[PDB]
Amino acid sequence: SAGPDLLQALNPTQAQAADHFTGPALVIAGAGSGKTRTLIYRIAHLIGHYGVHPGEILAVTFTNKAAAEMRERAGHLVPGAGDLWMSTFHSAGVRILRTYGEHIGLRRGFVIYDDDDQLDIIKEVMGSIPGETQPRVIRGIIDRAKSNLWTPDDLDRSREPFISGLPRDAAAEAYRRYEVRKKGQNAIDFGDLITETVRLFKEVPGVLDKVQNKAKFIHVDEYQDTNRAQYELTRLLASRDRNLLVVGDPDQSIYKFRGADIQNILDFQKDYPDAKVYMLEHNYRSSARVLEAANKLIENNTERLDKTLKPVKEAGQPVTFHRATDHRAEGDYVADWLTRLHGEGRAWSEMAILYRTNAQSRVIEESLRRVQIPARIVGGVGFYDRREIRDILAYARLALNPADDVALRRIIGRPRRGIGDTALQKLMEWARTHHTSVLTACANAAEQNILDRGAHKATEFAGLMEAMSEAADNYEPAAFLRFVMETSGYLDLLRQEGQEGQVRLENLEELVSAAEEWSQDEANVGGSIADFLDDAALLSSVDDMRTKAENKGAPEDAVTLMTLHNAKGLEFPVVFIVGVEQGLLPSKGAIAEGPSGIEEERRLFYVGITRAMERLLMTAAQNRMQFGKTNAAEDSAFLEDIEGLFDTVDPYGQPIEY
Amino acid sequence: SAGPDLLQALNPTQAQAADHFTGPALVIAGAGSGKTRTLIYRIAHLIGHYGVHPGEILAVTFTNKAAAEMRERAGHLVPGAGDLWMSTFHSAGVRILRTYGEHIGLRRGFVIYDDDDQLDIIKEVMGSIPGETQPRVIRGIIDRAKSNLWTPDDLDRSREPFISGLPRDAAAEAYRRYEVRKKGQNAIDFGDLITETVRLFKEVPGVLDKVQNKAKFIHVDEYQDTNRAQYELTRLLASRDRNLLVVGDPDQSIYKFRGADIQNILDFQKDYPDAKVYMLEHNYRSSARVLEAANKLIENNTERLDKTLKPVKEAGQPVTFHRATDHRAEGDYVADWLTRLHGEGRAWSEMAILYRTNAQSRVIEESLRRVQIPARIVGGVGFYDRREIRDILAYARLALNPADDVALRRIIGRPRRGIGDTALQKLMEWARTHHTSVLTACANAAEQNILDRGAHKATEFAGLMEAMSEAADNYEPAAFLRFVMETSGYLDLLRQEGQEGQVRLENLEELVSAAEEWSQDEANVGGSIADFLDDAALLSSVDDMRTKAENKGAPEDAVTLMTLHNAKGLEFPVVFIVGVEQGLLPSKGAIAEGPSGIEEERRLFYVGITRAMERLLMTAAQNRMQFGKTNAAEDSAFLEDIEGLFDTVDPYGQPIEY
DNA sequence: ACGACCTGCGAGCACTGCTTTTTT
DNA sequence: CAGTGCTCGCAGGTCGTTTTTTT
Ligand SMILES: Nc1ncnc2c1ncn2[C@@H]1O[C@H](COP(=O)(O)OP(=O)(O)NP(=O)(O)O)[C@@H](O)[C@H]1O
Ligand SMILES: Nc1ncnc2c1ncn2[C@@H]1O[C@H](COP(=O)(O)OP(=O)(O)NP(=O)(O)O)[C@@H](O)[C@H]1O
Ligand SMILES: [Mg+2]
Ligand SMILES: [Mg+2]
Ligand code: NA
Ligand code: NA
Repeated sequence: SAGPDLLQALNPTQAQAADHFTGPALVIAGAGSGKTRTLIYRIAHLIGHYGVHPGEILAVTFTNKAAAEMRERAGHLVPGAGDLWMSTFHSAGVRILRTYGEHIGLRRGFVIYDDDDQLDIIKEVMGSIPGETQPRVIRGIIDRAKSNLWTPDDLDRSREPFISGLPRDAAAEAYRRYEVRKKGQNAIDFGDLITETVRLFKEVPGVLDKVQNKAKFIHVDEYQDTNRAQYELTRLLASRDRNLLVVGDPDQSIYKFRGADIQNILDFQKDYPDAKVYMLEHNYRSSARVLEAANKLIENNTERLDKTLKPVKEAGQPVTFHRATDHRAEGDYVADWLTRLHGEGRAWSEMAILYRTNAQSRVIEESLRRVQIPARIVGGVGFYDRREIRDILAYARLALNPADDVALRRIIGRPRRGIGDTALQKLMEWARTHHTSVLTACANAAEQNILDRGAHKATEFAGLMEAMSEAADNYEPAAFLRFVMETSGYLDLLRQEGQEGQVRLENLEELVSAAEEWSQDEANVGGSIADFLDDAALLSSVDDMRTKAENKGAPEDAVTLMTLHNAKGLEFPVVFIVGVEQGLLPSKGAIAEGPSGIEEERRLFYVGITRAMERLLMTAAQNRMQFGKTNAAEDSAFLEDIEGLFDTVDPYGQPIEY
Repeated sequence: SAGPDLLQALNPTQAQAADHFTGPALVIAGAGSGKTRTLIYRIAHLIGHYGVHPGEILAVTFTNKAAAEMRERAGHLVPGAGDLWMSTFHSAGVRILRTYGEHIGLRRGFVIYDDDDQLDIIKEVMGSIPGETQPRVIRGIIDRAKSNLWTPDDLDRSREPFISGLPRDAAAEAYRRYEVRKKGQNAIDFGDLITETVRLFKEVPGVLDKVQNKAKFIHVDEYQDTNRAQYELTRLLASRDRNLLVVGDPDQSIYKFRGADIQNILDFQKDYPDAKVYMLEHNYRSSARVLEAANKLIENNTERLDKTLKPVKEAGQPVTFHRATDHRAEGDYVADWLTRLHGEGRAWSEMAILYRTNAQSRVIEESLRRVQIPARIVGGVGFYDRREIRDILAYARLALNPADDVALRRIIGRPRRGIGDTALQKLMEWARTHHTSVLTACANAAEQNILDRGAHKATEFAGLMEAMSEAADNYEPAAFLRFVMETSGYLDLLRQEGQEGQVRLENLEELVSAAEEWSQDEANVGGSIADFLDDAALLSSVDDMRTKAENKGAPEDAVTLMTLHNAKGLEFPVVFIVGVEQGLLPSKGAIAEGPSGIEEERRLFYVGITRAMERLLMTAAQNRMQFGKTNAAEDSAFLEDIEGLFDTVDPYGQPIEY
């Protein structure tokens, strides 16, 4: 449509980035400087002005929510936004592998494991190894290796003779045996979503070429929190036409603990020596006051690229800090002030509370509840992570794929029905010699070489299952989930122990209703049940299917509660950062890691601060409760860093020193 | 109504007996001589001629069937038969005790034990005693003692130092402890029906006097097979007005094995020296031929009152014997011959088959079934004795009487439901210290001493029971038995194991239909369900509630199959006596007792023979199978006794001597 | 606080012997 | 046929570890 007018909506530098077009380009700019805004315009300009087809554009965001929100804002500038490919790296790996996984041994209908699934496999494999040792420790090494794009052999030659507390080679062994067992189940994990796609593109160059036709102009936001495997994925993708534009801010890199590699963004002009580089200097988000506090804070980190971050707004309402006697007084001080400011005109949805750890939510929730301030909890106890839901989702996995063993393992027991704690072991070894088909072991229980005591109990389960499978061979997702819930015998259990079980079956109802809202959605026209489970498996804390599911019964236009980490990318007129304490911000872990630990936490704190547009209120306590015990608390060292740049305050409005 | 005409319907001697009136009278006559006929006429004559009120007459028969049949025949002769009191001794014991048992500590709603109930009590009591030994051996000593009218102390002074194989004093102890336990349950047994009534009449002379107004003219049939307890009951009853007429034949005394005392009848005039004695000399039942065989047979017994038994009919068809190679050939020979005679004109219901033991019925049944000759089995597997029935009747006992422990014990685990085997025990001692009520223990399980690990299971049973008790507090027996069968969970068990279970639930349906037919009867107008259980408890082999229930689906006008014992009193134009073998008739038991054993068996055989009116066919085998093995068979010694008086015969018509 | 471990109870399934003398 | 013995399934209890952050 000739595009949106750049120089109308952007400053000249933003506008020249948005006008970039072909070849590698790197956009590097401090917080609140309009990196994401420039991205949105760039996408509309490629289409409007350079006549790029939407179905040739890929934009990779940190969360699907962030991608939905970009897409929409792009539709306001230019037609055809519906056709843009926009998602996380992991969501793209699903889409690529679902389409092309058969070129590298992934049979169609492969299953995507969750963390509980990974432990079934681990416990199963670790027995014979020189590895006491907790299955989850092993799981942590494997995830991290995959983020690093390491094979087991690679891990054998890794730097440290000890990983967590394990011998390097025992760890590699574990990983290696987990790998065989996981492939024997036609299954893959979260990190495989990235590593397998990379393997696909290297092994099958004609496949890379086909995908490059849809990913001809590549955009990647949050490039600072990219890992080696995502790095390598992006390289392969761009390798042909080299239309790669990345955007990020090294001061806001807060995922090293999980694999993020800040050198991806700092080496970009080395890896693409023909890149254009655009640097935004002006923050548009924040009051000049919160900004000065931000800049003086981040100047304490060392080895950082010094970049200009200059204010455009005036120095607004001053920044404040409050130390409460108690975390409970913190509670009340937050809860009280929400009102005052509401009373003065700011809507609930323009205010947020940020905390270092999810444990700190509980007290805050109750403090707003008491005063009935509506609350919206992001990233709390995940709804697709509850036992009830995964149990039903397991029944669903097993129905589509009768050869899925870890699914069986999880629900053969619940409800109880002649579960062979002894018997299952026997069906398990029986299956391996015959071949790993465990569900078939149950059907062949009465007829073949048998397990004596409860042969029939197996058969009945085999028949219960085929009825589900026949009900999945066609017959609708939301109602198929009713089929499973009813006939499995799951509901009548929860009703007969319906005390906390009513709480549990109340959630099972939501599942059907989610499966329903999803079915009746725009993008899911003719969507399979497999498709539903795919989406449910890939949700971020900030995604709709999660926030709605978990805040059901809450109004929108509520106060938002989340971690400092989930705040990445967002912005609010009013921000409360709570628990600014040595031991929390920075965490004890980061303290124990030395300067490089502290520097990560400082970035985290810097993110928190630069979330606020009009007012920032930080608080701390002198005492706080851990799991059952109360200990004295100290201010964060980070407050020392920004002394002189905020006012200390008592429960009421006014001045205190410190 | 002026009565029936005696001299029209009876010979002069019979008529003068039928005309007796006041004071003791003894009628003593051989088989087929019209003792029972005279009794029937005498009853009508007391009413018609002497103006005795029916409600003043008592006639004690050996079975309720025999009493129904007398009553009816009396109704043809005189109005007011409906009001006569006619029954067995044991049935009269129930009526007397139900009315007056509270005068001797029997609280209303006392329960009548069956043989399974007795064993519950036995096993419970014999633990501590110098008694290995089977609970049923003890049970047999107790029953015998009661028939003798012995107390435990009496048994301590009894003749033999060994009873069965027990020391005399351990047996008396057993009996003595059984007694306490049985009374602690407000319960009584079958023999108590006679001994407690006797105790009632001795302890409470005003009660005897009230009953004597209904039993003013007493009649007793089969007086030869009365035991001492019955002997003493009759004496008490007659002690005031002394209008006692007894009828019997010592040649047909066949119950010594159970207590019968032949001296009751032989001493009647020592006991009533002012008695009149009537003796019938003429048999009216039998062909002169079967009669000569009977007489020559009985003449072998010694020390018997030698009385005239002269024929009135002509020497009809000759009596025959057949030896068959097999019991199977016996089967076929009986089966084949039933038809011949059927073909010649005899109806099925004019023919019967008599065997020493109930085991012999199986082969016979099948032989008639093969040739589809309709069969009616008397005294086979008792219908009110099957497990399913006593289970439901136990539920019913418990509903009426929540304090019945034996009932509880039997069904607390039918169906299963936290049948605390260990819990029961813990439930049992709980109740002992607090007090007998075991059902309360189950209700008090959540509360109090806390029978744990399944507390609720007990409570739910206590609740299931109150619902039955509430449903027995009012409502209909036939539909209350539905209530029990449904809600107990009994039916859905038998349906879920409905294989031989369908055979078992088919029977449960008959129960409701019996319960119903009984309700809709003439005498049970406004009948309690307690009343129903009373009647079911007191059936003889020959009684309607039993034969109908056990031959359901069979036509009437069928061939009758029963033991020689159950033939007492009856008559048939055609009689087959099978298995006339040494070891059977006489039994090994009788053989081992010496001449007094042989003499009892000879009486038994004499009864069999004098059942036949027109034709008697006896058979024996050379081989026979017991339970597994097959052994050689030998003719009965009794055939030697009657040689010259029957024809030996081939499977066809005529002679094969031997 | 959370599951991953233990003690003990219920019950189903099999192994094993006189069932058969007669029954109010 | 029943009375008895062996082994298996499942609950109601106990204990130590929880989280640092999460695509
Ligand atoms: N040229 C501009 N004119 C007006 N508002 C702007 C301009 N550039 C950025 N903004 C606003 O500044 C705020 C932050 O922009 P955003 O594009 O979210 O910055 P970012 O660099 O992408 N923020 P962060 O991801 O947290 O480092 C938004 O509310 C934008 O609307
Ligand atoms: N005076 C009679 N006239 C005709 N038939 C008679 C006469 N007396 C007896 N009977 C018949 O003979 C058969 C036997 O009579 P019953 O009154 O049954 O004898 P009982 O002495 O009571 N028999 P039992 O009990 O087996 O020793 C019946 O069929 C009677 O009808
Ligand atoms: Mg941004
Ligand atoms: Mg008679
Ligand atoms: Na595209
Ligand atoms: Na009477």
